[PDB]
Amino acid sequence: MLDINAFLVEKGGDPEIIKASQKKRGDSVELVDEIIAEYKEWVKLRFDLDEHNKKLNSVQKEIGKRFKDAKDLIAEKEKLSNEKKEIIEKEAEADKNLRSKINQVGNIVHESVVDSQDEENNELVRTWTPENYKKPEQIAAATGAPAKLSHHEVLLRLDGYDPERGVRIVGHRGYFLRNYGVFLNQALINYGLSFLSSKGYVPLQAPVMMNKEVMAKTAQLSQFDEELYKVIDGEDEKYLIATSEQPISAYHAGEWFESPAEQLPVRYAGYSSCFRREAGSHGKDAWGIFRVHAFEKIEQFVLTEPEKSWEEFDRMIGCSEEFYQSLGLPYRVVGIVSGELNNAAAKKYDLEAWFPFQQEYKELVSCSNCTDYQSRNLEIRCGIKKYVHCLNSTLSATERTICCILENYQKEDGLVIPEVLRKYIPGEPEFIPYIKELPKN
Amino acid sequence: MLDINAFLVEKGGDPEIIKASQKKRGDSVELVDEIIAEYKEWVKLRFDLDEHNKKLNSVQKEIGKRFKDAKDLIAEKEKLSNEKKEIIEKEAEADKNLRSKINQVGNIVHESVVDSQDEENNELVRTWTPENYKKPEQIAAATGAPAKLSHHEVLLRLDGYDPERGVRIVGHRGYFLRNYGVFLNQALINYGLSFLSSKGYVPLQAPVMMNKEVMAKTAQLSQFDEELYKVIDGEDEKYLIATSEQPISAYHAGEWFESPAEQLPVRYAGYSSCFRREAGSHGKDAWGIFRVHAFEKIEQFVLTEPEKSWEEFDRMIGCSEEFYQSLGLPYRVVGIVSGELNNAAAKKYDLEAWFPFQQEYKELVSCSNCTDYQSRNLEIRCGIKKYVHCLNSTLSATERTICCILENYQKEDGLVIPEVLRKYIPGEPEFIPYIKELPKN
Ligand SMILES: Nc1ncnc2c1ncn2[C@@H]1O[C@H](COS(=O)(=O)NC(=O)[C@@H](N)CO)[C@@H](O)[C@H]1O
Ligand SMILES: Nc1ncnc2c1ncn2[C@@H]1O[C@H](COS(=O)(=O)NC(=O)[C@@H](N)CO)[C@@H](O)[C@H]1O
Ligand SMILES: Nc1ncnc2c1ncn2[C@@H]1O[C@H](COS(=O)(=O)NC(=O)[C@@H](N)CO)[C@@H](O)[C@H]1O
Ligand SMILES: Nc1ncnc2c1ncn2[C@@H]1O[C@H](COS(=O)(=O)NC(=O)[C@@H](N)CO)[C@@H](O)[C@H]1O
Ligand SMILES: [Mg+2]
Ligand SMILES: [Mg+2]
Ligand SMILES: [Mg+2]
Ligand SMILES: [Mg+2]
Repeated sequence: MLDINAFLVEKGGDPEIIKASQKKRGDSVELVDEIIAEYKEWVKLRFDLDEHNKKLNSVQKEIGKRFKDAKDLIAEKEKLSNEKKEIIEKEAEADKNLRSKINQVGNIVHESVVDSQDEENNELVRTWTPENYKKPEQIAAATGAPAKLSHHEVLLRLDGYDPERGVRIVGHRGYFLRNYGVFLNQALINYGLSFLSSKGYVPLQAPVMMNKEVMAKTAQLSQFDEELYKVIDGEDEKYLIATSEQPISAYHAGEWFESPAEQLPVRYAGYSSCFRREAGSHGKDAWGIFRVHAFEKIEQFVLTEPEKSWEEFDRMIGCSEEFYQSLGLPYRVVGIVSGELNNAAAKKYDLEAWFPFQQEYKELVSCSNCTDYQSRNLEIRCGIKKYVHCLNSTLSATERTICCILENYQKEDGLVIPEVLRKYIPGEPEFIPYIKELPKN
Repeated sequence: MLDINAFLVEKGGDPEIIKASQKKRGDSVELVDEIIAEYKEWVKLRFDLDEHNKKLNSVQKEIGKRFKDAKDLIAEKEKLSNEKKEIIEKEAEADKNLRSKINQVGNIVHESVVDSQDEENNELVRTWTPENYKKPEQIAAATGAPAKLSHHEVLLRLDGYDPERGVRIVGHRGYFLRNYGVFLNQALINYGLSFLSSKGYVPLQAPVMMNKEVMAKTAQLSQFDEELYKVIDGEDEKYLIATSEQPISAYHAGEWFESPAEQLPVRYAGYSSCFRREAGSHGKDAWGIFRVHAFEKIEQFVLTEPEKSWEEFDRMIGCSEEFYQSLGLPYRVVGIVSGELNNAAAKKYDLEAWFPFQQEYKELVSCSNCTDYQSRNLEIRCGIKKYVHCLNSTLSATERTICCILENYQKEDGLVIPEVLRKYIPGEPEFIPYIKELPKN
């Protein structure tokens, strides 16, 4: 969340900036005034508590002297004490409601972000096409072949996954990966780790379960509602993670980078499976492994000094671009409109790759600067309270990245294996043949 | 479960064999007599239902004729019908209780299994040591160095995992893998897949969630009690899998290998994460990644003709032995006593590898022939009811396999990388240095 003092003009903050941000977000502007009011009530209670302590100390110090009368001093002590009890209770309630309200306020939207609720207004930041690919159309970028099949059709013809047995065993969107489906997924995981490791990222495999209290410090309420699976463990509960961002953001909770010039930035190549209920996503992207309930993801997670996060943000999206360029996948980078930012993000870029069968750009990567919104909550201090900035960016959500590869590397008789992945696959195949026909053809 | 007819002498079965097996298992022998009694009650009801149908048909066929009187035929129809209703209800209840009882009976213990409740009596099947390793002692097998550190100490000195941040974020046994911890885990996963794929196994990545009704057909009750995590999905529930054995065993549920000579055996190299509450395991193996709540495992899963399963069982444990030999890890293979077999297993071998710091053999692999116990429940038919046999065997539970490597590949200044894994790790290191000191030293 934002610092309390950010709401307080008298403390150096600017509530106006916060209201403007709320407006850009399409979120409550009223929250800001309410937060300010409750803060003043809290301060009043704190002063009153202070005064009662002063009176109490004065009174019991008098009782000591008249200990030589003194049922009146006692009568007042009991009075002041009873009042103090009440004040103590109100203060704690006020602090609670104040923090609850502040928790609802999204991070300050960066001035460079387009103010809109309509993704049609996403900023077109950059476009990239591979060599020998004239323009985005219904043509597999890597092979030049007609993009005749969708990703799920390609994967079926390759005998690379099993949605039918998947659905019977797990329910909707359930799947097994098979044969080269497994090998390609592993290839992306290992290439991704190797790729980031070469750039100084530390490989970090995160647990996929988190304690509720920790999850609550890094995920917003809406995620608990329609995103996260709850785990029952005897009499206890945990959550399954939606992204390694969650546990890795808490990795340095309560720690202090007290010599940041030498200690930061810290860069993690996160790897985990990810689990999402997709509770608001019915029917959309029904077949294939494009949108599923469980998937693997190589994540960039970085902590930097507050003064260096914006440069790091550029470095991180640049890292993902280089990764997709290395796979020969056409893409565009877009600046997400204010109305589509989650609470933690001050700025977000998505990399959307070209799917030639769909003939559409589809999101493969989100890259966010969350400044100190999460680190304040997790108490991750920086230097000299000053907190580190946290940024996160997809490197590769592997099953969805496979979908993009499938459409762009297809040809008449099968699938060309992207050159950079070959060394990660037994036999280092350059090409794998279609094994099955589609029922429809 | 076993076939109903197995309990019925008149149907060609031998209840005596089943009672002897129950006794070997240390399980209820009474169950068998009860199952036989309830079957007879069920048969009685079936005959009575049959007779009522005959009478009813006779009666309503008379009512048709007197339709030319006839309130007596009607009075009897209503009588017979009311009786039939009751019989129908009793029959269904009997069938239910009969199957419930049969479900409690473990598979027939193979005659070659030692009859005992005490693992001290496990059969010592085979022992193996690598080259230049005289005998199992407190010496790292691969390097000849003193086995000075436990697996968790080695992993800590390598900065290869983080149990402290793991515990804070997930709770007891929680961990992150870091740096070469991640690379070694991936190395084992990919080597294992490549290894089995070269032997004709089909790589199959299983989903880690299963519908309750399907899980119930392959897991025994005790697993639901202290092993499986339940998942909350809105108003629905699923289970997390304890092993890819579970979903892969259900992969061919309701299918029919009608030309088994050509269609079987079918061999899967299963890969998944695995989740276990270890609810009955408090404090034991407290530190390290030897016994954890989440781990990866490459699994052998095979379906064969009933007449070929015993030969396949030998092939499968042989495959695992070859795998550990290739890693240079000393081990023994033991025939598990009858009293330690789960319900599905007719026979089980464990491969237990030498941990030189612990100076003990520790289980890394279980290999089981479950004959047709699971396939009967999942309706996986074979030829010409005749069901396939199912077998399963660990190839590598990767985190625990890492523990064995750590103790056996340690030397004074760090860890030698097993030769076969080198190609799976960026830089193909032959050795990685200790990075941190232990607090205690
Ligand atoms: N037809 C293909 N077969 C295999 N890999 C391909 C194919 N097309 C593109 N790629 C992969 O995608 C990457 C980007 O390809 S590219 O944009 O066309 N450029 C190049 O190929 C060269 N600039 C470098 O190889 C390549 O390095 C290659 O690994
Ligand atoms: N339900 C899903 N199925 C398959 N892939 C998904 C699913 N949801 C998200 N992804 C993939 O994972 C990527 C990152 O997810 S995200 O929600 O957008 N952002 C994050 O999780 C951040 N931690 C950055 O990775 C998406 O861009 C998409 O490529
Ligand atoms: N000191 C070591 N360094 C790296 N790898 C080792 C070491 N010791 C054993 N291994 C691995 O474990 C395997 C089995 O080793 S062995 O039993 O001693 N036998 C041999 O090394 C030879 N028979 C084949 O290399 C070897 O193939 C090797 O890959
Ligand atoms: N809690 C755990 N933590 C780490 N590894 C475990 C844990 N439980 C089991 N394993 C590893 O997984 C292996 C197989 O597990 S098993 O329960 O014995 N058997 C199975 O699951 C069978 N499907 C065969 O693999 C064990 O031999 C052990 O090496
Ligand atoms: Mg928002
Ligand atoms: Mg996104
Ligand atoms: Mg038993
Ligand atoms: Mg076992």
